[PDB]
Amino acid sequence: TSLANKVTDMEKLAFRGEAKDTEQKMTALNNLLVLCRESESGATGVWNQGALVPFVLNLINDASENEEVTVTAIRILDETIKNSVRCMKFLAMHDPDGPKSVRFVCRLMCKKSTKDFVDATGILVQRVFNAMAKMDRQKEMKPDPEVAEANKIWIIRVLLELQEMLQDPKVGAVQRETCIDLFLKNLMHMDGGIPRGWSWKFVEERGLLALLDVASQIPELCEYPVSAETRQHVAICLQRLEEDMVFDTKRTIFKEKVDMFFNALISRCTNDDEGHKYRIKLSCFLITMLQGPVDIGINLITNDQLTPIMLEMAASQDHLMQGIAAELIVATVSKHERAINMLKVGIPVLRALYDSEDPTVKVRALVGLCKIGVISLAKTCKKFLLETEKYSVDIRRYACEGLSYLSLDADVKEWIVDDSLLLKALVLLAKKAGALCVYTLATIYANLSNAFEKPKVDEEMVKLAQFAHVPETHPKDTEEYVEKRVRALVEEGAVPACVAVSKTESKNALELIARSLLAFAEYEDLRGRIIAEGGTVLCLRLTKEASGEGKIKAGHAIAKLGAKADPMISFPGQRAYEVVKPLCDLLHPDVEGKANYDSLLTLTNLASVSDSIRGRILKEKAIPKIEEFWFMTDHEHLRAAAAELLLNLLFFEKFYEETVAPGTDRLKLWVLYSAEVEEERLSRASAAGFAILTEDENACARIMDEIKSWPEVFKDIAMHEDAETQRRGLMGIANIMHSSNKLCSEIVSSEVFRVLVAVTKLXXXXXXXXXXXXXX
Repeated sequence: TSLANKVTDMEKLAFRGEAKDTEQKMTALNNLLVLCRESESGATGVWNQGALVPFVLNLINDASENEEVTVTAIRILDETIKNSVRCMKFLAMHDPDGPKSVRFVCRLMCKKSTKDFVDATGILVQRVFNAMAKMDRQKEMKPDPEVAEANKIWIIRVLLELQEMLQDPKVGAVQRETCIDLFLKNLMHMDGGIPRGWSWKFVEERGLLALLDVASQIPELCEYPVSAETRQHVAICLQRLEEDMVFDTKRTIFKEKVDMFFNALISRCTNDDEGHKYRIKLSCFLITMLQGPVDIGINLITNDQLTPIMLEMAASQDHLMQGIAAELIVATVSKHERAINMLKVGIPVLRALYDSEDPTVKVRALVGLCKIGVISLAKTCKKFLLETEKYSVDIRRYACEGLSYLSLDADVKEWIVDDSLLLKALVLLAKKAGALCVYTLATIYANLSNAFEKPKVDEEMVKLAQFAHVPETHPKDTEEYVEKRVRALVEEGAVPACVAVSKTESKNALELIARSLLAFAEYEDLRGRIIAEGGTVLCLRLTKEASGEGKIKAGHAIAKLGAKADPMISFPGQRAYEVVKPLCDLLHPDVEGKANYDSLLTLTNLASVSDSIRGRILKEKAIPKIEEFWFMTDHEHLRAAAAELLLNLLFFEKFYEETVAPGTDRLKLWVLYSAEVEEERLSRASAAGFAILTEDENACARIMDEIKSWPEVFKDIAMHEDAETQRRGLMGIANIMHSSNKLCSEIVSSEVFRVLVAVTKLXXXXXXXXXXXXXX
């Protein structure tokens, strides 16, 4: 009950009214947040047989309450409901009836409208999917199809609630975006979500049609709160659904639903004033197509009825319809040349739309010209981006899109870096617009470190063509120029712009960020600074929630950050514990990036702090991964780092005894690696670990009987070239004869006895041998 008394103290100071100051209540909250996050017993005591949730719910219903206080209560509650027992008890505890308690939890995001509150409520619904299917996107934990169908009736209640909230006009835009992010993360089994057939039921049901209505929206024309940030949340989850319809029976069915939606819209494309807005919703739809499931929409681009309606709304006198046509046709330009089958005619059209002076039309007319790139267009975007107070963030998003399309040229990149106040504009963009511009800003960082071509898989064949005068390499992609670009970007703060746009799910763009971060951590002087701005929080979240292709680079960037770092400053606690899972999955010897040595140096720094660090590594089946690098003969950086890792990992009690255990043949290599003693890197480890292993008597007996031809090894480490390897080894031999006298009896009768007595007459092993002599 000392637990039960220490939750009573923090209980009165949070809920039962013991506070004459806000920050001391914040102190009790931050104490409980640490307290529940440290043990499961914290989540037991704070639960208090369910006494927690009503205190919190009467806290949320304050209009006078600070933001960070309430969000702190949620940061406790979602940690509380990580138990599957407690969360399922929580789910229906808000109504004797089932589905109204379901809707009461789903409408918890509509209490307030700050971005932080809505992102933490989406963590609350996330932990529910983690309670039902027993799945985890954070720990790559697959669901159990046993327990999914065991409580299917709860799930259908939830899906109805969500597809109710998607067309519920009483719900604001930032919350509706967060619902869509829950469909992206937790639904798809291709993304490790709800299993097969579930998404087939959703398509067979009317929820897909709700999403198609949502893609046909804008903040300017809506029936319900939509922001411009919403569409990029829609288009990804639509492409992820296309990634989840694995059978061509179902892709047949998917094309069959969406054509009914489309042809109903074109049945409603009339010239009437009612009929204009269906043309505008078609324009909002097709751009949402091209941003995501590019594949289906081009099959609808070949429909030839489209482009005269594009001309009608361009000749219309409403400027909203013309600005939306500009951003339509600029999304039409693809990497498929049959888009030009529609696009070959509209080339001068936007060339005319720049001539109009409406700026909302103008910046959308500026992009695309940026796509087909000529340095004067960069001079023009220069004009829009530097103007901050006058222009809105909705306009200044499009200039970033135009400049990312301009950043394909190598020579314009240098003109970009020569500006500093541009970057001042970039940080004041990302920290004011938040996560609004992620595809494009990451597209720029990829172009700056040349991270698109960072898959240099084709350069191996290009130099095979050079094995046979004609081509043109370009000098602005030389390693020194990129070192200039990158040191300029780190000097003017790319990292806080990265974490402010990190609140999305865009694996296209989150790939582009990981690729840029990997080139950023190439140099050691700035990576401590990158860590100083929270880059570790960023990279770990990246390797948890990016594209699977980007996770290799994400963990590799994590590996470069912590190579020779002090891990206590660079990784506090919970941040350190989750480090093990990503990089142990990167150790594939058949891959062999220059990541493996970075991996092992990181882990060896990690293994020196605490037992909970090094214990969680063995659970990850790291040991068979480390042994194969430790079996290698050719490499030098790898095997000694695996040895120094395995040097530090013998502090763990159980691993110390797994090596002494009779099933393994590892103690052979701990001494034979002191014998092939051409180098000092591996010999120093295999003699220090030997000095640790031989303090145990049963470990000494397994040396002699299990090693044929052993005194040859000991005479080699006695008549020894290096001095440090030899002196560590001799104390690990000194404790042998201290242990058992029958083994020491097999030492005087052996060959090595004469060189042992030879060395004592010359440093530290001298009195070790003298101690050995006392046995007789």
